[PDB]
Amino acid sequence: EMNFNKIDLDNWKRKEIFNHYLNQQTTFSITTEIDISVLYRNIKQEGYKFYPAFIFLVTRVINSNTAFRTGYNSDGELGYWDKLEPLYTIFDGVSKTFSGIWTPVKNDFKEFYDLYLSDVEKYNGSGKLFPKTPIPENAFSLSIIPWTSFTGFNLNINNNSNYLLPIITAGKFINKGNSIYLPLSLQVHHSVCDGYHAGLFMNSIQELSDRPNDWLL
Amino acid sequence: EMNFNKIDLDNWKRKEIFNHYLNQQTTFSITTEIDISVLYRNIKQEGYKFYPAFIFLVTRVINSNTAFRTGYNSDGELGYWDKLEPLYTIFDGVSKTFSGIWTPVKNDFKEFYDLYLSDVEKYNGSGKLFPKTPIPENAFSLSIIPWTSFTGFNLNINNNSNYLLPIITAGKFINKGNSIYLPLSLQVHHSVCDGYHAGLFMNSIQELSDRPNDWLL
Amino acid sequence: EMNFNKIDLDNWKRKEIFNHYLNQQTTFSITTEIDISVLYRNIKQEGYKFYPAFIFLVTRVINSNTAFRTGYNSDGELGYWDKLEPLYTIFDGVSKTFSGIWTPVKNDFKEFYDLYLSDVEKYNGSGKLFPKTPIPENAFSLSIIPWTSFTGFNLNINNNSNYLLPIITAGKFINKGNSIYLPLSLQVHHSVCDGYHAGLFMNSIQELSDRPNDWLL
Ligand SMILES: [Co+2]
Repeated sequence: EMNFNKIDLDNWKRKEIFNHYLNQQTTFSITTEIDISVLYRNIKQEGYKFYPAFIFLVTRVINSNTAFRTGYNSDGELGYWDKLEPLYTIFDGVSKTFSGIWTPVKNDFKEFYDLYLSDVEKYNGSGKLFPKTPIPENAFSLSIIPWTSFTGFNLNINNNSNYLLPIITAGKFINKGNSIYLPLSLQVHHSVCDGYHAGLFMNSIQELSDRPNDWLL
Repeated sequence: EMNFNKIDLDNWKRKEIFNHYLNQQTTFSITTEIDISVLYRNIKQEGYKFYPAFIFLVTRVINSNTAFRTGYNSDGELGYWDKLEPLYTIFDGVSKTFSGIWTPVKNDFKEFYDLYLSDVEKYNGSGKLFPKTPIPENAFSLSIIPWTSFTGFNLNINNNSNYLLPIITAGKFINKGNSIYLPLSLQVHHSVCDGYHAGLFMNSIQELSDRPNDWLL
Repeated sequence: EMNFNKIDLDNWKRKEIFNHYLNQQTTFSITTEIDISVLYRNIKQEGYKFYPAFIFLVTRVINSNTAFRTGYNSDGELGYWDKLEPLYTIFDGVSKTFSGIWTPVKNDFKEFYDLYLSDVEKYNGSGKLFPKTPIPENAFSLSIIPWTSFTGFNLNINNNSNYLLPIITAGKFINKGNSIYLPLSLQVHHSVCDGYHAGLFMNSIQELSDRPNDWLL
């Protein structure tokens, strides 16, 4: 069970802004395009499938800043987890449905990649939305829409809750000559993520994509 | 009165996902740009006005998959209609206001075009938001914003309801040399439309735009 | 205290549409890219900082149409103010936090610029979200996200209120050769702003950006 660090709200420099946007129930989506040219050429050179490389990359960025890992646990306690695991989309080409499964990211990419591969074989095609349960509490949602690109994406979730963890959505590649771009939307809760943290997320994605030798190979 | 096919929720493969996103009240907007170069050149060659051609095109895509036609009727019953009619924007240049009217799409484009033309003459300039009533229940909203282009568009409708039908918004053309692009935002309810269906919508719009000889002429 | 013009709802041509979207609680965000090449070259030639020039520009557009200045005052009365003041983001590079402060725009740019400069010196680095209080009621929010560009941005504010004033968010410049583009998202309430008014806003921003000699110099 992942370590959960309970937050002392009265002794948090964010107390005012946290409570402000909690009462306003304020999240924002920010959509851009990541240049994945270097990343894609490297995964192709290695014969790695792109999706798990991208899942691993996103998870690394999530685990680089506690603002991306702050939420309420199942007992309603505010805190942040040491690391999150990705809850990511998989597709059943037959039944024409998708599922969400999770795979731990403990260390290096190859270790994750092998577990991703076996998890997809085990849990795809089940007819269940969540065939791999229980889902760990320290999880973030990573969705992909491989059938169309986009320049804007927003989720309207009017569910009476203040869910504080980041929500990530990626789209179909856009090719411009020798460049390959990945539509990417980040949706975060302003109680824990400011514009600054959104910029940190996208810039970190881009910087890691351009340095695959540092974490992939 | 359009035929409404009542859905047997207990015998629907989507039951789990439908109820999941109904409870979460989850919709999403996805914005992209359609290449309308071929479509526009063809409507210009024929001397057809672009807007009704586009209304007809969108309606054809809506009527190509039941996931785009699923909702609650006025008695609160879940089902899907055999076909939807467009409820589309018209503008009064004088009073500087807009209205929403609907025109049935029964068969071929020319038949629709003539009814569109007479409906616009009859119902524009009324000072009423909805001058043509009653509006049929089997209708979807198609809005246009011809004064500015956009790369993202989202409606925040916090209205206590689970409205399940697609919502479409188009923007001002973007010219890039010999290419013409149409900003297009699709906003759908995840209980009935997944990322897959959103991709199906945008790819169908693009494919039909590039083959106007197949449905327009 | 800014003059507030109370609206006679029963004698407003917008009564129907206003009440319609108030009950639906409908706002929309529309994101585009402004070509700021001319504006940026001019502020650079003068040695003016870009941000206050942009704040002044946005405020001029806000103060050009009453649809951008309509809201409820603190006594719950519907009306529109003669002018709004910007409530804009400032950043503390140390503590790594932001604040919102407001500076009146009474006349010419230089007058505003000098007050902006002194307000930033006085009120930055305070540790308070709103260090300059009371905030005037005739204020609109202008946020900047200078760390990343974007092509879509939406705020999901599920706060039980019908806040009717415009919300503006700008992103990091995008350079394309000799052109400089500014990501810009406008989020408005459909009770008081239609697609038309959104187009008026973006087109006015663009037109003023391209004619800085008219308001800046
Ligand atoms: Co929303």
